Amino acid sequence: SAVSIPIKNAGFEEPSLTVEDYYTIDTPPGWITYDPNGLVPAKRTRITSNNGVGYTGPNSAYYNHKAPEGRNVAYVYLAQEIGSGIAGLEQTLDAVLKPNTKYTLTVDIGNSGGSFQGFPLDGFPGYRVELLAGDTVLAADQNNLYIKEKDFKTTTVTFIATPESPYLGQHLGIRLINPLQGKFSGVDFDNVRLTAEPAET
Amino acid sequence: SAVSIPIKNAGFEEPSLTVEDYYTIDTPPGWITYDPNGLVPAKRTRITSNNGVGYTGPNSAYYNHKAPEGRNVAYVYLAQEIGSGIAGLEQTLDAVLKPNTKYTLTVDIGNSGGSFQGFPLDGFPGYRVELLAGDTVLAADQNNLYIKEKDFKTTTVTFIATPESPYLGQHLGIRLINPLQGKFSGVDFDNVRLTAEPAET
Ligand SMILES: CCCCCCCCO[C@@H]1O[C@H](CO)[C@@H](O)[C@H](O)[C@H]1O
Ligand SMILES: [Ca+2]
Ligand SMILES: [Ca+2]
Ligand SMILES: [Ca+2]
Ligand SMILES: [Ca+2]
Repeated sequence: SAVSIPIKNAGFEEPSLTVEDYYTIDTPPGWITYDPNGLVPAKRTRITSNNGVGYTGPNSAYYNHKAPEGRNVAYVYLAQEIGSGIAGLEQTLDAVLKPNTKYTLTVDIGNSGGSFQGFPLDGFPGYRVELLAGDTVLAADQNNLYIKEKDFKTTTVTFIATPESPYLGQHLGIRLINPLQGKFSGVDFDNVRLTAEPAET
Repeated sequence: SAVSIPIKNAGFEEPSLTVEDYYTIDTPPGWITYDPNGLVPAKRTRITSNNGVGYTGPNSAYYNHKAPEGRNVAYVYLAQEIGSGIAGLEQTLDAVLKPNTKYTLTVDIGNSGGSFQGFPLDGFPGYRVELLAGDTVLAADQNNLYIKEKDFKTTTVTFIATPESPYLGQHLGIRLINPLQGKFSGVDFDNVRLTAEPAET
């Protein structure tokens, strides 16, 4: 039986937002900004490279339906040209890597779309989801899922750790990445879940 | 209406090998060595990092069954310590990325087991399969599949190119990668397949 591994602010429901105050431009609570190529400036604005939380309700400009989970989704927007680097959000968990364990990391990916006040969100930068142990990427999915404009779709990253793994006992981690492989170059995430179950191995 | 895209030496059937002349330490013909971190030496021996083709019959030392396809499989072996880098095999194809098209890249990943003169092949470095256009990785799977010792399993990488794609007209490519995340640090590949079919959106 698959056991849920606790994640901080896993559905980006913090902070609480309203139809009136419907976004932040700050790293979601419980998450760290991942910016290996320095695309996110020290001084952010809503038009600079940024990440944050967006109230995604039933009358969202950007989606046909409300948030897959709760009220809010996370977003990662990059202003730089295609191919300039990758950036996103990451979180180190308290849980550690166990042998003969199958890990299932599920995340909803959002392709924000439509036109709002005459501006198009048509196009998509792609996505990458990574499961880590320590600072090793154990498993990853980059763009295997196609997401239509104004839709959210669920991707799944799986990994089995064997008794011979070099990473046993190292802290699990998660990264949610915008790889900047298209414009418009915003991608959203919601409802991060991670389970562990016994595996034959 | 799924169209097969030609790949050179896609099953690593070249060169032809015999029971007694059963491996190479040279790059499989039609493929190129992918060595971004310089792990493969200019002059290779059996104990250096290397790659090549191996005959894999129905009574192999390393596998429960014969090669997934034909007589041969490719291998990528890295001698350096876990975490030193990645290497493998890559091929640029004649075909180019086209819009409104779903690409499906299928390849068999092998976890060689058994032993070589009391050198156990127990353990596995992981794998990563990448679909490219030009120099960009469009889509990738790293370690989503678990492969038991002495088995092969099929993985797939899927990508849809939209009309907004920045990579249309660029040549497709394939990379089969040993990410050196474990020892024994050899991983095998066979039966590389790429199809293209109309997609909506
Ligand atoms: C003129 C272009 C400036 C950048 C556009 C606004 C960037 C804000 O970011 C957008 O916000 C939404 C949540 O608020 C998310 O759903 C979108 O994916 C995200 O990219
Ligand atoms: Ca949510
Ligand atoms: Ca979009
Ligand atoms: Ca073969
Ligand atoms: Ca092995």
